[PDB]
Amino acid sequence: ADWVTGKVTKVQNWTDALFSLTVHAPVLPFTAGQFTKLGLEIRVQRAYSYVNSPDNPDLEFYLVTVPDGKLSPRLAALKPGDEVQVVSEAAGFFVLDEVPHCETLWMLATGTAIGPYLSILRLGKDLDRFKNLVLVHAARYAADLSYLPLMQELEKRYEGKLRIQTVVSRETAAGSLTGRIPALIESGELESTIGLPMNKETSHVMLCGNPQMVRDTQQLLKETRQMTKHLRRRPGHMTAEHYW
Ligand SMILES: Cc1cc2nc3c(=O)[nH]c(=O)nc-3n(C[C@H](O)[C@H](O)[C@H](O)COP(=O)(O)OP(=O)(O)OC[C@H]3O[C@@H](n4cnc5c(N)ncnc54)[C@H](O)[C@@H]3O)c2cc1C
Repeated sequence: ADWVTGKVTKVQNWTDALFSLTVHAPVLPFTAGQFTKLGLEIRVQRAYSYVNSPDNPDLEFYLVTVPDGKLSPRLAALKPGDEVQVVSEAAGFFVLDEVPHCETLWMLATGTAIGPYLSILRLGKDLDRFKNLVLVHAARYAADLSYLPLMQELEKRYEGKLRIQTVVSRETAAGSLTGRIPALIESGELESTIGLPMNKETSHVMLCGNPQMVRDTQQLLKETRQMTKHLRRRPGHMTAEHYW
């Protein structure tokens, strides 16, 4: 991996813990859904999904400060003009190309894991093959839904093809379902609220983020919907990308 020097052009502090960085670095083109590594000499490096469309040079990263973590608190300290090292070649297969044909593509993410979906929907290529697109972002509190405004513009842009839903687990917030993704699927509430069923006949489900959410959802979908982990060598219905 060859590292290049990037400059933070903008810092978006959504909450005390959530922030997005916009970086100009001479990186190579990537496929929406992919990730690169960011690093600081403390060289400590971590993977971060691109949030920007691959066609937009303002690289965007959505992060959360992990208090006891080594790199996140340092990136949280960066100010515009500061340098950060970035791997120029992207990696990752959490991309449309690896997604089978299906009538409804479900994109579920917890916390900062919504980034890859946003890159994909912002670029907006190769989506004609899906009749319905569903984007679900789950967080603890409503204040944590940093990209709700973007999701709303995207929904308008897609003229009904894309349905968006936010889920919050610790409060009641107008506009969101209260709960955890696995529970809402099981109770039929997610599908009822979104207006589309999630089954092996019509759907592919993309899961990204907290590994517990991913594992729980995958186990529930396997047991109750007979859905399976998708592999190149064994096509299925679920694609996952854990952030830890
Ligand atoms: C493919 C991939 C893409 C990722 N993309 C992003 C991204 O865009 N944004 C981002 O915020 N993180 C992302 N991560 C997570 C990331 O690389 C880091 O682990 C991170 O920011 C925390 O690093 P640290 O050095 O602060 O923590 P570490 O000292 O390395 O400690 C990590 C611990 O912090 C917790 N943790 C790790 N990541 C998170 C997270 N996203 N949310 C809540 N808790 C976390 C976990 O419990 C993990 O056990 C990604 C990881 C992978 C594998």
